Parts: sequence; C-alpha cells; structure tokens
Amino acid sequence: KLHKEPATLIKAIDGDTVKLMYKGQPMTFRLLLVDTPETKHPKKGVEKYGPEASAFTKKMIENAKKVEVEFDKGQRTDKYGRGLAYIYADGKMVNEALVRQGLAKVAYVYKPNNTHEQHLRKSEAQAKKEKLNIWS
Repeated sequence: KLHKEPATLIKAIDGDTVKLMYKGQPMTFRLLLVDTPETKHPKKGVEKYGPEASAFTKKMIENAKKVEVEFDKGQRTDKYGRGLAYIYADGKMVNEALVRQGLAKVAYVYKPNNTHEQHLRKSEAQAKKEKLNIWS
C-alpha cells in the first residue's frame, strides 16, 4: 500500500522534474512513468510542447494548497539522485494530469515501479482519442 507524504514546492525545473522540500531536505524529483517534451533536453534543446508541459506542471503545483509525494514499491531514487514519485496537487496526480492533457506520453515502464501504469495508459488513450496537443 503506497502512502502519500507531504512536501513543499521549491522550484519547478521542467515538465517532468520538480525541486521539493521533503522531510526537511531540498530534493529533485522526477515524475514517475511520464515523458514530457523537454525544455532542458540534453541533446535536442527546446522541443514542441516543452514550454507548455513545463508551464502546466509549474502552475498546477504552484497553485496547490497541498502537495504530496507518493513513492512506488521499488527504488525511490534514480542514478542521478532524483526521487522517483507520483506527485499530487490538492489530491490530483500531476503525472496523470499531464498525460490526460496530451502533454506527456507514458514512459517505458520498469517494474516494480509501475503501480499506476494502467491508469496512466488509459488516460493517454483518451488524450490520443481526443487528439490533444502532442497527439494533434
């Protein structure tokens, strides 16, 4: 049973990456299971819908009353030291929101960190069906 824990927004870095204060420590968090267009893409640069995905994540978290992080059942940090989690803004999962709006694709999934994979895949099929943003 996954558990939500509170966190505080420090800074939004990109559509899929945010800096949070978690248990008294500043930490970078990578949103689990989603890939957004990048503004800080190592190789390309500024990709289409990158600025949009990135403003969406920022506004969604900045305007929330309550931010919570939810770790999955596997590793909780990646090789870059980033926390790996589902992020909630007033009860709503940012990761699903991005996918539902066609501003993210469902990433390649590594068990065992794949607990919400089916839900997100269903949100992605709808955005596709609706031909939103990335899908238009």
